[PDB]
Amino acid sequence: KHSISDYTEAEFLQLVTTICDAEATSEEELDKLITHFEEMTEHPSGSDLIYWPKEGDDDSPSGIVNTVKQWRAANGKSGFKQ
Repeated sequence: KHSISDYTEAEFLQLVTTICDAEATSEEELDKLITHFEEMTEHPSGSDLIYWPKEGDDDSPSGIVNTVKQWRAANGKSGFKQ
């Protein structure tokens, strides 16, 4: 559970799908999925990507996983397992 490279896309999407469902996490659980998410993604927007998106950014789970997938490949950092 160490870097995004230990995620499959399908897996990391489930992570992002849980994050974006209030109802699905207690707050102490959320705190830690959100910290995780930032750490995996090493995106400089951290949780902004999820809660404070630029207008016309696709802020659905798959859309957050997309912009992540893309930023990372664009920056020659590693991608998912598979």
